[PDB]
Amino acid sequence: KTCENLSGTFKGPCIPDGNCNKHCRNNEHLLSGRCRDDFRCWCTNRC
Repeated sequence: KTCENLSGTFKGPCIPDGNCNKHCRNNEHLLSGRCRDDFRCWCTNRC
């Protein structure tokens, strides 16, 4: 896969709404696009 980190508690947050995939995928259009803060999702893209 490509550069992926979990957005949330560990290694950088994002958004507390829980809509992870739609976030990284809609605005940034990543590969896994799993963006949250209060919640934890892995966004994947090429760094």
